[PDB]
Amino acid sequence: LIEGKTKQVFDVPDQPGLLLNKDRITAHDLEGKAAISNQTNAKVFEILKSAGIKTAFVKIASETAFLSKKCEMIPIEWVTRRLATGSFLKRNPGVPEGFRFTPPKQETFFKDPQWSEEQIISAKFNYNGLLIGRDEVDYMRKATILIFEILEKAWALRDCALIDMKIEFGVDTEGSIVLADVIDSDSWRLWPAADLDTVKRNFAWVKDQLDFLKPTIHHKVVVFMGSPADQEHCQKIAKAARELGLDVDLRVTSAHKATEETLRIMQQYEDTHGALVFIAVAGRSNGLGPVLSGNTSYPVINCPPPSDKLVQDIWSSLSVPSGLGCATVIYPDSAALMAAQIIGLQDYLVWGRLRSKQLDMAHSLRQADKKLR
Amino acid sequence: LLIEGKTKQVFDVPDQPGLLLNKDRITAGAHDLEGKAAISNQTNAKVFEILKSAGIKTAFVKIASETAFLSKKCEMIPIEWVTRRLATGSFLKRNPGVPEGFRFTPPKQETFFKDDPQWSEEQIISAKFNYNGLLIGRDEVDYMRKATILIFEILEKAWALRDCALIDMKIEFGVDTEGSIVLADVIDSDSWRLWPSGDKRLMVDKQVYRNLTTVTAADLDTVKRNFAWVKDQLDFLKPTIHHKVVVFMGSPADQEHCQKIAKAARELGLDVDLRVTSAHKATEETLRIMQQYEDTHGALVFIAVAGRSNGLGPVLSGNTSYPVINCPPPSDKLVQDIWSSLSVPSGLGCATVIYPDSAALMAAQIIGLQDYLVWGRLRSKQLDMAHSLRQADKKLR
Amino acid sequence: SGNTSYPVINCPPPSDKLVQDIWSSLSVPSGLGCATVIYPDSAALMAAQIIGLQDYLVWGRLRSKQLDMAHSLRQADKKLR
Amino acid sequence: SGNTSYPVINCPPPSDKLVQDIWSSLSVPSGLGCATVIYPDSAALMAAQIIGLQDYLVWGRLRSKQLDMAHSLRQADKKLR
Repeated sequence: LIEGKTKQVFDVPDQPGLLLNKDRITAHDLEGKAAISNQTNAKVFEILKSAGIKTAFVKIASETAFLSKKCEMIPIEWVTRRLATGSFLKRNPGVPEGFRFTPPKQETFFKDPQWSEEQIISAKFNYNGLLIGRDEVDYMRKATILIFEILEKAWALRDCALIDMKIEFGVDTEGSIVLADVIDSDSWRLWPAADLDTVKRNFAWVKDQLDFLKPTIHHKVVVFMGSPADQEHCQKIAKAARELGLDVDLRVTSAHKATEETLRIMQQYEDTHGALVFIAVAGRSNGLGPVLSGNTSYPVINCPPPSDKLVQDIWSSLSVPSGLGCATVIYPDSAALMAAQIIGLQDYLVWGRLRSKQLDMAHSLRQADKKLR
Repeated sequence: LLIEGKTKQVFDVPDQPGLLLNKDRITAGAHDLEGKAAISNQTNAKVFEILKSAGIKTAFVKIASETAFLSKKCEMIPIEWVTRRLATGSFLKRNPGVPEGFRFTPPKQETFFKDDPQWSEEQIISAKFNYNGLLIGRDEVDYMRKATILIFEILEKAWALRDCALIDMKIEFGVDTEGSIVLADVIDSDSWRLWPSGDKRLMVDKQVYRNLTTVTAADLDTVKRNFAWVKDQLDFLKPTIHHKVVVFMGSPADQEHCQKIAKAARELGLDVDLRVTSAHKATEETLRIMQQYEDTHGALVFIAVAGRSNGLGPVLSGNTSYPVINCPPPSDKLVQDIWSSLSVPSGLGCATVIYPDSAALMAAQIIGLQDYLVWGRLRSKQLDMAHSLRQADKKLR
Repeated sequence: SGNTSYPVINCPPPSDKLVQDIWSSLSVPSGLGCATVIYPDSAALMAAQIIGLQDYLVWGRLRSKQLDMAHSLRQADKKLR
Repeated sequence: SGNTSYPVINCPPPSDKLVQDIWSSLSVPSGLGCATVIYPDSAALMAAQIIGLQDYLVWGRLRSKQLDMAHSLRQADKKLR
C-alpha cells in the first residue's frame, strides 16, 4: 500500500506482481477528474512503451484505476526543463524566464530539497537488491531526459510547448529500473470552486488531445535487390527496419537486365502522398542504386551485400556521376537506421525508438563492463 | 496589337520589348458570360508562381492588373499537352473497358492538335512544326512530354496539402525569341480536373459546367463559387516549412569544400549552417553544438566533413537520432581514409557520400519528403541535366 | 594479341589473387587489342556477340536469353513481394 | 550490355581514380558480355578485330600494323645497340 492525496496503490494478491487508484482531488481542492488522470496517464505510458521505454505500467483496470508492475520507489523526483521558469527562477536569480536549456536541464529532488547526483550515490539507496550507484543514476538521468524529449515532441503536434516535467522511478522484482509513477497534468507544465471549473476545463482540454497524440503517418521503405540471391541480406534490413516501426517492401529487379521495368516499379511507388525511401542492394558492380538515384527524387541508399569483393566493388556505389545524391552504407542494420532516421523526421515514434535504442546500447556496455572489469 | 481567343486576348505591349494577356469573363466548354476573368487570372498567377518556384521555365512574368498578366512574347505550339493520373472523362470513351479511376503510374500523357483530334508523337514530329527558328523534333517533344509530367507531378503534390486530388491537366507550350521552349498560355480551373477528398462528387473544375445540357444563372453561380474557392485554396499551397541542414567541419581548412555543399543546397532551397568543431580535440563541445540544433520541431540534417580518420561523422551518429551524412573533403588519401566513414560500429546509421554536390542532394532528398517545393527542384534539375546532355550530344554528333 | 589479327579475349580463372593479377591482362603494351572479361559466362557471351555479327541465329539466342532473364526476375519478384 | 546483343567494349577515360573505378566495368552482373579495355587505341583495335571478321581489308590493316611495329622496333634497336 501507499497513500498519496491524489492516488492510492493497493497490492493485488491474486496477480503476482499492483493496482493504482486515482482520486478526484487537487493538491487542496476537488473536481471530477480521477477518470481524466487515469486516461491521461494510460495514454502517456503507452506512447513511451511504443517508444520502448521500460515502465511499471501494464493496463487499465477501470476508469479511475490501472494495473502496474509492483516495485519499490526511489525517493527522487526526476525533473527536466527546457526553459527557465517557475520555482527554478527563484533558486537561480539572474536567469530570465524563457532561458532555453540545450540539452534539457535535468535536476533531482528528495522527499522536498534538491540533491546532487553525488548526494544520491552517497545516500546508498537499496531496493530489490539493486544499490543505486552512478550507473543507475546515469541511466535515470538519460531516461528522464529522453522521456521529456519524446513527450515534448508529441505535444508539439497539438501546438503545445512542453516546458518541464517530473517523473519517478522504481526497482521491479528482477532488479530492473522501471518508470513507475503517474504522468498527468500535474506532472508537467504545458504552454501554447468557480476557478476549479476552468481547471476542470483544462484537464478536459488535455483529455481531448489524447487521441491525437499518436497519429498514423504513412511511409514505405522499398528494398530493391538486383538478384534473389541477395535474399537473406535484404531480410536482415527488413527485420531491423520493422523493429524500428517501419513498413517495408522487398522487391527484385535489375537495372541491367530489366532496365525499363525497374523504372516502372519505382514509378508505381512514386504514386503516393506518404514518405518513401529506397534501399538499393546490388552485389558486383552496383548500377541499381545509381540508376534509381538518376530517375527519382526520393532518397536512395546503397547497401551492398557482404562479400570478399566488397573492398573492390564499393566504388561502384560511391563515386556516382555528378548530380546524383545516392548515399552508401555497408551494413544492413545501418541501412535500416538511415531509413528510420529519415522517416523519423515525420514520425516521432520512430525517432523515439531510435533514441531509446541508443540508451539500450549504452546501458548494455556498462553491463558488459561490469563483467570484464 | 492583338491575338484573339474564347477566354483570352493577347495584345502586344510596345513599350516593353518582350506581351500582355487579358482574360475574358466568358466560359466556353457551350458558351456563357460571368465575372470570372479576375478569378482565372489570379488562379493562373498563383500556379505560375509555384512552378517558377520549382524552376520550370514559363512565359509568365507578373500580374498586371486584376484580370491581366504580363507574359514573355512567344509563338505557341498548336498542341494541348494532357496528363492523367486516373482514368476518367474522354479517356474512357477512347479506351472502352478501362474503368473510371484506373491509376496511371507513371502519369499517362497524351497530345491533341488545335483543330481537337489526338496526335501521336510521330504525328507531331512528321508535322515539321517550326516556331522562332526552332523546328520541333523528337528531342523537343521529349522535353515537352517530360516537362508536362513534371508539371503535373508538382501540382499534384501541392494540391495534396489542401486535401485535393488533382486528376488531370492540360497545358500549352510556346517558343520564345531565343529559341527556348517555355510553358505558356494559362493554367486555371478550366485547365484541370480537381477532386476534393478524391471524391468525384465534390469536383470543383469546369467539368460541372461541361456536364450541363441546360444552363441557368444559378448553375453559373455555383461554378463561380467553385472557382473562387480554388483560387482561395491556392494561397495555402506555398507554405514555409521549417528545416535546417548543418555542416560540421573538423577543421577550418575544409572551408571551400563545405561552401560547395552550402552553395548546392541553397540552390535547392535549403537553410545551411557551417560549423567548426572536433570530435577529438573538442569532444564535449561537439556534442554541445548538436544539442543546440536538436532544440527544434523542424527537420534536421547533419553533414559531417572530416579529413583523415573521420571520427566526427560516426560520433555524431552515435549521439543523435537525426540523419548524419559523411562528406569527406577531396584528397589522395581518400582511398585509404574512406573506410573510417564507412564501417561504423554496429548500431550507427551514418551514411556516406564522396562529392560535395551529392551531399547537398541527399540532404535535399530527405527534406523534400516534407517540402514539396524542394522535392520539385530535384526533379526539375534532373530535367535540366537530361536536356543539357542532348544539346551536348547535338554538338559532338 | 600481338601475333594475331583475330579478336582475343582474356578470361582469367577465379582466384584470390585475381585482384592483383588482373592488371597483367588489362594494361597491355601499346598497339595490342586484347580485351578483358572476368567471368566464364561473360566470356562466352563476348565470343557469341562477336560471331553473332555473322550468324543471325547466335544473335537471336543472345536476345532470347535477355528476355529469359528478365522474365525470370519477375518470377522471383512475385515470390518475395 | 544488358539491353543489346551487339558487342559492347568498356574504355574508361584516363584518371588517377581508374585503379578504383575499373571494377565497375569488370565484374558485371551474371549474364552480361561487357568486355573491358584500358587504352583508347586498344579499344579501336578490339572494334577493328571484330569488324575485320567481315572486312578483310580492315583485317589486312591490323596485320600490316603489326608488321610496322615490329620493323620500327629493330630500327630503334639498331640505334641503341
